[PDB]
Amino acid sequence: VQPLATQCFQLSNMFNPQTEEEVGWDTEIKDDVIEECNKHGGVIHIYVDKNSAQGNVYVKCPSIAAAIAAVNALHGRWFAGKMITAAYVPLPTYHNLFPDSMTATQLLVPSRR
Repeated sequence: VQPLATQCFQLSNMFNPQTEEEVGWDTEIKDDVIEECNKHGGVIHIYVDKNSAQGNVYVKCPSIAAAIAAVNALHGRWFAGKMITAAYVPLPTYHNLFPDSMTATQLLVPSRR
């Protein structure tokens, strides 16, 4: 919505409310946005929630530069019969919700796509 290039964003189409029937299913959806973010500028935090209304996820980078290119790549894709979107978070509120993920000194890596 607004010119707030923050180091964080949320997707809205990565799983469905009736499509989980293994345990461990976050690992792949997590791996996927790890690819995208890595190919741009890396990412130091991921949270795939599972009880979202519009498939929301929560991702955080070391630097707005990574966020810029990552969001720019992510929104406008097609999931399996949906449009991918992302939006940026309000940093001055996000930093209060994740008082710990602020310090995240460790770029994650994938396991398997």
